[PDB]
Amino acid sequence: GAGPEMVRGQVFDVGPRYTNLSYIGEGAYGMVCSAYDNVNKVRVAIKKISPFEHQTYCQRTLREIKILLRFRHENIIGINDIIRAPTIEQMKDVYIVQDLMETDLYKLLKTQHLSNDHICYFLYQILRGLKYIHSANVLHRDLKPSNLLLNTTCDLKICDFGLARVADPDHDHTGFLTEYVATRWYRAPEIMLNSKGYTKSIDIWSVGCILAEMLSNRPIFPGKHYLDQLNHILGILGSPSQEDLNCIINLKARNYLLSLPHKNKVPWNRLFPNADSKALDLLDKMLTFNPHKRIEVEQALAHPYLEQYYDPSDEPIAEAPFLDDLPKEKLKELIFEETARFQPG
Ligand SMILES: Clc1cnc(NC2CCOCC2)nc1
Repeated sequence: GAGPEMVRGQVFDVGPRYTNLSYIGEGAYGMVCSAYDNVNKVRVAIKKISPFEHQTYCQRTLREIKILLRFRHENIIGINDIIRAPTIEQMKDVYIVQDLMETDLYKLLKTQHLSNDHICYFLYQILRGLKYIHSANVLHRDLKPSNLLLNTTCDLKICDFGLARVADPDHDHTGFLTEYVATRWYRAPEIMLNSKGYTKSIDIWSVGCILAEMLSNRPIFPGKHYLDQLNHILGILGSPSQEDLNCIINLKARNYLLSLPHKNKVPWNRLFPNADSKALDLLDKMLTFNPHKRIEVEQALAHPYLEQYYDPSDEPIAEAPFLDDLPKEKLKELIFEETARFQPG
């Protein structure tokens, strides 16, 4: 006879399939552990989610689950199993079981110099995974080093689809300084000026920032607050061109930009003196101020920097491309419904 597993004062109720737990860290809405899987005879990662009291937590849990269960791709984390109570009434927590990865790119960048061959391979795998995501008409919207998982042979998987959305470019426009959720350092400049982050170009900017960070082990645009992020971006890209300003029709955003003293572009080869010149050409194209001129994922894959890996026949797309007002009680039923396939029976 035996009760639920405990780890650091919290119930971590995954057994009897999952045993031999070790703490990893804190996730979004709960604890992250590794565990031995007695069926497949491997250690696995498990995240405990407790979203049911809040509609926003519910929405994000459901999004992640629905997207990750639909998606199947070598460069996208899957869901192996989901543990929850057998009834809606007894269900307080949801545990998501995923492949156990050695590390993530955030941790790796804090401790390891990357060879040019490693940067190339990591960038390739990011864009290969992103090709799939974008082909499903989905935007990840929070791409950053801690959302890129790596195994001991440097295979890379994109994780955390909690902020993802279906692309909606005809409703992308908004006013100046409109609040935004995704991680500050990886936000494209247009977020602060006139964009809701509903186009694919939002994700390309983030990947551009990740590439820059792989080159120097330091975030390229480490802003400390909302409009400081734009200060950092303009400080390297320089003042936007007249043509690029003309595409910002909103007057508050345009006039803000016009009010600033002239800033020169900082050449990439001066910021990154050891970088491969083809890597810097692709970086320039991913960190293009004007999101209409920014390179797309499939163009990025075809760039000469990635020529050793590029193979469109081995860069699959989604077979089946793809909640704001639904309250938390209905979202519980949808989460209960979406996780039913993992139950006994
Ligand atoms: Cl879904 C998932 C989450 N984390 C891991 N692993 C950790 C190991 C410690 O470094 C950070 C990543 N694997 C899978």
